[PDB]
Amino acid sequence: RKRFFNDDLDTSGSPKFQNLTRFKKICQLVKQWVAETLGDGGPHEKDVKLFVKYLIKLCDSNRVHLVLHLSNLISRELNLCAFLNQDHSGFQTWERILLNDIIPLLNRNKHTYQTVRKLDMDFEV
Amino acid sequence: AHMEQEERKRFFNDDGSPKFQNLTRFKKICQLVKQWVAETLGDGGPHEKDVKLFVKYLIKLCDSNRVHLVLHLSNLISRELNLCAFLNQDHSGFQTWERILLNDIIPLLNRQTVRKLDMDFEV
Amino acid sequence: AHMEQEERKRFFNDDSPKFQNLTRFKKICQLVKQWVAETLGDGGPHEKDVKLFVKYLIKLCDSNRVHLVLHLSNLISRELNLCAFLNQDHSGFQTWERILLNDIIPLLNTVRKLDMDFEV
Amino acid sequence: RKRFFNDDLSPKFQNLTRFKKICQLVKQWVAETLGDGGPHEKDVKLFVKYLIKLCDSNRVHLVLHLSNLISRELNLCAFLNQDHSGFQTWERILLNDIIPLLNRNKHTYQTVRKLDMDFEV
Repeated sequence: RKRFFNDDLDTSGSPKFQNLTRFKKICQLVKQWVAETLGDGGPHEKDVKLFVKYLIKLCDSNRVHLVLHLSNLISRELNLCAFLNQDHSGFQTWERILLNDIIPLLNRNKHTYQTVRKLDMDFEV
Repeated sequence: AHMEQEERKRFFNDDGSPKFQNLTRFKKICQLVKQWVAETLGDGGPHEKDVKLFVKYLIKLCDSNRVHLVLHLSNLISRELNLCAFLNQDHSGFQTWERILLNDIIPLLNRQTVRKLDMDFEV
Repeated sequence: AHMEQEERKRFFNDDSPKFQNLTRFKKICQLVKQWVAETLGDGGPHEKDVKLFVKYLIKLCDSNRVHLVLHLSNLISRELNLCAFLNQDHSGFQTWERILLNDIIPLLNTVRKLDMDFEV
Repeated sequence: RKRFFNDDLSPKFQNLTRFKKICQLVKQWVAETLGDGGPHEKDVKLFVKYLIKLCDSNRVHLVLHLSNLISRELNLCAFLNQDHSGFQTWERILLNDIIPLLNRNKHTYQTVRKLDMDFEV
């Protein structure tokens, strides 16, 4: 399985992905990745890991809404099952990755701190 | 503390793909949610009874293995808020809708799939 | 979209700085504390009541009484610890929390200092 | 001027973990330095670094409590001696070094969305 992304472009304003800063260009690249790997049965494990690292930078820079948009972008592209070939069940494989590697990052960071106040108090007593 | 009468704007009525407001076509559900957000930002936010109805519908989508539809509606609401940010408008309604998005809607996304079963028929 | 009539609980009346005909800050603090504690169980306070309270906090700011806003801020914050500790009222917590973090705390960013200068 | 804190060591402060002990230490610090004209600037810097750890661990409400604790202790001007105007000096520190940390981190992201869009066009 070939690599679609270059690991050396990202360090390991909005964070860069694969040397791109414009969000529409990032989205366009992600669209290509999904579309070209469905026919191989899904993406390379390392490209997923590299993309997750970018998504986590988004989460930690108060840009969860950009993770949300990219997630739905990938999700909607998987509606193309009647148009694109898939070997090794690429559509199922991408949907697993979406549900297991990507979507769970939407709740990595909380935006309410009731559990934090509780944890500190439980540790205080 | 005392009781007061007031008139308030409501977008929804108190009374397989679950329906929302007696709508079956998801594109019609989407256009209805879009105008709900766009028209209530200027009010300072939506009516809590309308949010509760909408959240109940999202939970049904989750329970029906349609998380991808919740994801789409989540992003639909989010991009309506980008109109506020860009034009530097409606800060009160933005903040209320933002809290709904981040605390009431998005947590459902992490609370087999319906497409997967169709995907397995590979032709 | 349509108009509906309802009954809603209001904690304040629409008619140094006074709040709700109160001059003693201890009685103002007592009142705010009751307001948070009672409305937490409702899912949050009435936006008209928040507006009245915020304009009062503005008057404190505009009169160099930032330290009173800071005190009321923490008072509200510690009411929310009761929710956290007893894991209750999650809706009213989140609404009050947003008010604290977005409507109140931003106001914070020497009426005593003038009196401090008289050292005896 | 003497150092009240030890540079060599929820986030911990000065090897303390329970929040009431941290509050107790801060209360002592304020109270014992008022008579010196205010704290040592390096102790302020070390305390600021602890407050920033609180802010970045979603504990601004603990920054809020400590801020109000220091603020309220400055009401003690009729009871404690001060040289170099220690009460004024602490109040400046409160208003300039401590309280502005309460708004270091935003909890609404309208400006983030605007920034990204303005960068996009």
